[PDB]
Amino acid sequence: NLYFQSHMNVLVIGRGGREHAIAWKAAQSPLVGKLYVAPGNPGIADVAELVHIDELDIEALVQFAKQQAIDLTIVGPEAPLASGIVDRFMAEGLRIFGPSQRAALIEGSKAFAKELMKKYGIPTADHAAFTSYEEAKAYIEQKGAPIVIKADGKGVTVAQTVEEALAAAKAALVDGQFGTAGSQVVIEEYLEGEEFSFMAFVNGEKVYPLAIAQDHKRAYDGDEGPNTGGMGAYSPVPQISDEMMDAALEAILRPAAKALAAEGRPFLGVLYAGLMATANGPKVIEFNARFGDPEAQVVLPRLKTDLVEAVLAVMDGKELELEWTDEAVLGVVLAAKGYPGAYERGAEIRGLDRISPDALLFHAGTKREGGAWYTNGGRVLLLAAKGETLAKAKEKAYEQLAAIDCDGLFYRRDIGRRAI
Ligand SMILES: Nc1ncnc2c1ncn2[C@@H]1O[C@H](COP(=O)(O)O)[C@@H](O)[C@H]1O
Repeated sequence: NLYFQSHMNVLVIGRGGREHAIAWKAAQSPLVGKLYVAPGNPGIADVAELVHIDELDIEALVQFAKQQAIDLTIVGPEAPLASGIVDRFMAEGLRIFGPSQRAALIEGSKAFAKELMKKYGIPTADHAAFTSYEEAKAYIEQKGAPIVIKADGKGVTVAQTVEEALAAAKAALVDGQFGTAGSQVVIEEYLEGEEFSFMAFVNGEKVYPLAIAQDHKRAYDGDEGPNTGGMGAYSPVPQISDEMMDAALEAILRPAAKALAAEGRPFLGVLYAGLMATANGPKVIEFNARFGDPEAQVVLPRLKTDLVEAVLAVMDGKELELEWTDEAVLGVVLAAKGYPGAYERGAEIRGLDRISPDALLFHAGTKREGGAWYTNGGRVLLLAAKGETLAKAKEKAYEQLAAIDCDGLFYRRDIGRRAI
């Protein structure tokens, strides 16, 4: 219904699966003439031209963007946002979809986020930091247990009793790292319920919600092992009621966007809320200032609305209702053995040519050499599949995953298990 100039030159900043998903979606826009990804990866080269410039080499990206007359730049990773890529681009008159350094702090500093949510009455887990044991003790005795104790320098304890919490807190301050302000201990309210990711396009106070998704951050099946950037995800999320979703939109997302704007930090881009559906309603775990990975890989394929058109509409503050397919999407991450810890690179990946054309294969950390594929990163690939139902999406995804053979990769087999 909306009109925007065609034959656009578009630049996507990043190198992972999230960027491959963004590029893939952008390439299908009738408004795009030329698509570039910096620095991208071998898999992304199949849908866009790679630009050999680091995401943090801001001065070069600015020059490149002006040189190639880029009409729109989309930032994937948070690093360049935290570095002020948006600020520099805007000063050069370059259109870019992403938050300013000041607004991106919502993700950069968990303390800032907690500070903001407390001031504006946004539901979230209680949070407090201490350098004094006596002060930590008094606080712990007020909140009770179970409670979370976090030491700096492994260091996270979910204390089941107040006594254990005190022992852990004392240990954190005694054995924790000695910073320039001494040792410190972080205490947080332990929340229970179903976790879900709620992303939305934002521009000032205007919020445009995206479909919600559920990511499994634990490294191993049965949600065991250390936390990761995400080992799998799916959308929609049946177990999250529409009421929980709406409460999240009206009591969390809209208020956060208004809070940032009220604080002189208007946000533009994708505001990603990591939430917990508790019995008392939705509560924020953390905020991210851009597309989540692997959330983007399973949510963007469900978006029927043209992505580029949507982004431009948001940037112009125009009205827009996003449309989504009824079909579900589930994705599974293939990671290098050892990840999220130390992992090896260089294992050959066979079978990428055996996967169905309907399967969505997003490259993270792959490398092409001598006509073959090799692992080259923590998270290497993500394979997603569409399905009439979540169960169908899950079956198709895992069915296709078996076609891949690599002794240097592993992947959870329980993605979507509980949901179904
Ligand atoms: N206050 C909390 N209550 C329950 N779980 C939490 C809390 N904070 C963090 N987590 C878990 O830790 C994971 C990663 O958050 P983080 O360790 O801060 O990077 C989340 O996906 C949650 O499952």
